[PDB]
Amino acid sequence: DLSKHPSGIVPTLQNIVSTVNLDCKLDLKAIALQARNAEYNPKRFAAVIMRIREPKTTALIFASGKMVCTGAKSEDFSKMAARKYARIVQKLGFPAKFKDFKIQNIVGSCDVKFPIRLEGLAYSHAAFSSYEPELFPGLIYRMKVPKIVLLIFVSGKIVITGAKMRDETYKAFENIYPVLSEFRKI
DNA sequence: GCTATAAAAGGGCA
DNA sequence: TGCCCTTTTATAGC
Repeated sequence: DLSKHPSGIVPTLQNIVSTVNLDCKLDLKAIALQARNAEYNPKRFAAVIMRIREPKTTALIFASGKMVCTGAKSEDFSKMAARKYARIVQKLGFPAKFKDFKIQNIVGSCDVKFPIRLEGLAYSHAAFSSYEPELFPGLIYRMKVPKIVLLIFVSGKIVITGAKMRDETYKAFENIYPVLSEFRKI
């Protein structure tokens, strides 16, 4: 679909983090006792860690009724999964609602299929680049428009994070594509 | 398994 | 007051 993706490449979404407000105070101890699919070491982290198989995700349930859903491959799957946790808490006897569901971060990745001269890229876009190969092999490109972070590897493989809307993921990628080509490694 | 990246939630502690 | 922690995921190196 070249009209939307002129590069002819569409980043595949890998992880969605969403949050929602169950709207009631929760008893984390009771929940970890009753819950089966739930983990809870208050000493290590203040939340019950619960997981479901479909959509395969992990939820962090807090005493406040606030919740973080993680691991889904799309926004709808993220909402669905958050909804499943809500019913699990409702059925544990808590009046869980579903308030202010919000997608907080979308992670995508794609492959341009040509290698990149990272040091060159880093040198010419130094105001956005951060590249210490001896520490981490990818170059961190913090794009300003949209405010997105791309991890660029010499392999031609790229990771795009920090999006709240999938179109930001798509645009950051289309924005970086002519740049990747400019620094293709021959 | 562990360098790095985004993001949310909240308890502890300096 | 504010950071670290915990969780997820692609990527690639030690």
